[PDB]
Amino acid sequence: SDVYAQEKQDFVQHFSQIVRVLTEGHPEIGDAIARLKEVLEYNAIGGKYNRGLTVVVAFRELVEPRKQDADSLQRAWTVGWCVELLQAFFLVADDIMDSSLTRRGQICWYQKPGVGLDAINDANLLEACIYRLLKLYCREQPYYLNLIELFLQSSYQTEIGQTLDLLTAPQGNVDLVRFTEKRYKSIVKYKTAFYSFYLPIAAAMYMAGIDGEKEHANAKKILLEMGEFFQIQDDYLDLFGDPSVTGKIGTDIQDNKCSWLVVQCLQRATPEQYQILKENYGQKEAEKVARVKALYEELDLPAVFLQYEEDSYSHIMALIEQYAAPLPPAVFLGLARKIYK
Amino acid sequence: SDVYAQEKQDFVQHFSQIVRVLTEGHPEIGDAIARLKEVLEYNAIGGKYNRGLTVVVAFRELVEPRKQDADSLQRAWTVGWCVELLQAFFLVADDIMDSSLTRRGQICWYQKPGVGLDAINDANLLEACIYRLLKLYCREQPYYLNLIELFLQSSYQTEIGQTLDLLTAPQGNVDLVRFTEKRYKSIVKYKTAFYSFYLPIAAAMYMAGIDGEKEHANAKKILLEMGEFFQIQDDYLDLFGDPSVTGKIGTDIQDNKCSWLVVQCLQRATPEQYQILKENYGQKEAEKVARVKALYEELDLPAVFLQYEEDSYSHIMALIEQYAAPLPPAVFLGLARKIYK
Ligand SMILES: Cc1ccc(-c2cc3c(N[C@@H](Cc4cccc(F)c4)P(=O)(O)O)ncnc3s2)cc1Cl
Ligand SMILES: Cc1ccc(-c2cc3c(N[C@@H](Cc4cccc(F)c4)P(=O)(O)O)ncnc3s2)cc1Cl
Ligand SMILES: [Cl-]
Ligand SMILES: [Cl-]
Ligand SMILES: [Cl-]
Ligand SMILES: [Cl-]
Repeated sequence: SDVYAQEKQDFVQHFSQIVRVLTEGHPEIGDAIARLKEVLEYNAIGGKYNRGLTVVVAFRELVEPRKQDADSLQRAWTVGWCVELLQAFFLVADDIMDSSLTRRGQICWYQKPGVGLDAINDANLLEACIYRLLKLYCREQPYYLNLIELFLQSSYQTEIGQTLDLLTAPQGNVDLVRFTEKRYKSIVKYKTAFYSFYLPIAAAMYMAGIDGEKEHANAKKILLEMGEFFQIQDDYLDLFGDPSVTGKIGTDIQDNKCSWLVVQCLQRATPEQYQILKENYGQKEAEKVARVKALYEELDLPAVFLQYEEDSYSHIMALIEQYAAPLPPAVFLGLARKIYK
Repeated sequence: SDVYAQEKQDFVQHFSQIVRVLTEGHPEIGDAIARLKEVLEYNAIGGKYNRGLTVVVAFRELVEPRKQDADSLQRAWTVGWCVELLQAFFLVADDIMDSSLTRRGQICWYQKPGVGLDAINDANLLEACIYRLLKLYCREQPYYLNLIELFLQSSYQTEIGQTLDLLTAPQGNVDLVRFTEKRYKSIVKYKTAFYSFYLPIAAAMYMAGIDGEKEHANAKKILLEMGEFFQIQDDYLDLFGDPSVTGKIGTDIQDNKCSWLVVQCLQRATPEQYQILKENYGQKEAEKVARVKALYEELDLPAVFLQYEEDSYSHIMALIEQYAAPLPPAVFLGLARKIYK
């Protein structure tokens, strides 16, 4: 808690250097490069950097300390920042698609005067910056191609999950029949879990010389399952999370989201309850949102969640027991600690 | 003309197989994959396939015929289609950013009922498909990493050029002071020339085992210069091209575009003419567009263009003379033939 959040400070320090090298004898693109700088400064800074940091922490846990020279650690910081750029790319584009107003407390980049739909290009640049950074810092390393493929695959999985989410939850289309458990698991796995949990550990593994298919598959089984719980808790806190403790106030119900809650509610609802949901879900009427929350409450979804979090915790510890070796279980336990608070 | 347009038929034939392999034991993403199929069918088909085809023609010219087996030609078709996907990605996103209505004769993908801003994700998928295809067909080839880097770099150059264009030509901002020759050359080089002319020949070169830095630099010098002329002629035809001969009718003036014409007009205009341009450029008033065309005409810009096309043709032939070897000059002359019509 005090040692993990020290490591956070150095992470954010490295950002200036990330930006410097991404923004260098080509005079008349200078103006585009200055715009690239604003995009990076506004969109890559101001999160909690959990994904990026995971690359750094894991790399330190997986390498023998007498192969951790200044250049080694530099590359770990940089590939951490690559994960944060991938995420910035997804967020900027996602906020346009959903018509969001704010992000990380502030006006979404695309809503800023003079940006608008130009944010589409800006997001594309954020994505491109990943591969410039990999080239600049890792091109001579034996894991180079492995990291390129990892990021590309992570992008594809995320885009695919996003497609599935958009089909499943059209804004302005009350359709609870799309909102099944199988479909919810599928969205979370592709859209969130691969890039948030598998990507950063996998990156660290490759940087450490652990490139085995089986080892990667073992780590993935643990990490996708943590990803699933992360999102489910995220859906629960959207509506039941003390809002001064989380940051946010939730709009999942308004937004016709395929949330963990609605899925559970629909497995439990009578025909009558189905209709209260059907009349009220995915509307912005405060009163219509009241009566969904109330339905969820009457059905003891908070209790169902707590039961789920307990079960999920034993399942995760079992998976770690079974699939962590020959990585140190600490690699996985550090992540479990941050999400099963 | 009859032999080049035969080779076009086989190109488009291969498309079905492209789509088949991109759309395969993961049941519950099936719906996303069906959406991927529509995106590909609507946006990758219906151009003239000049960029993709250039990969195939060049590959055939650069390889010894007794290393051109069925698998070899398969990979050339596929990397051709990769160039067409990159272009589909850029077009779909560009039409959103510019608020275009039609493309290749039909309603732009994003303007279609139920798509809208979801087209941002769809465009991202088109981009992703490139690297799936490279992996599926080229992962065992020694040029694999070279092609990945080439496409990534081509994407970055294009995005950068797009940034510069957006800064230079804000819709709803009469600013002729941004519209210099240096800035115009710079936009065309990054936004158009690298991916339209350098990318497909470079791809063919790598597939042929020609990976030399110097050879690539030599080919680039010819190909960027052809790219520049292509765009300049494109700007001329927007306004002076018989519209039944081109396909289109032009909206460069309306659109506050940094066209070759406005740049030239501004090097030639008196203070008085500057004001007619300043009052009339980048407005949708038919009469205001009349009076720009008329200014261009009074300044003999059609004559200036024809002089430019002649000069450009000698310059291109000189560059080919000087920089083509040891590639067959036919590689470059085939391209010159298609654009200096
Ligand atoms: C690998 C990894 C990737 C992402 C995270 C994240 C944690 C987190 C986050 N953590 C909160 C707790 C939390 C919020 C939502 C779901 C959850 F499981 C835990 P906090 O400890 O910042 O108050 N809040 C918002 N977004 C994220 S993303 C954590 C990890 Cl270990
Ligand atoms: C490598 C390469 C890449 C792109 C092309 C293109 C030709 C072309 C194109 N060609 C017309 C001619 C033309 C149009 C605009 C500029 C120009 F130089 C030539 P056509 O022969 O289809 O009537 N029209 C619209 N877009 C494109 S893109 C041609 C080549 Cl050789
Ligand atoms: Cl080193
Ligand atoms: Cl997977
Ligand atoms: Cl073979
Ligand atoms: Cl270059």
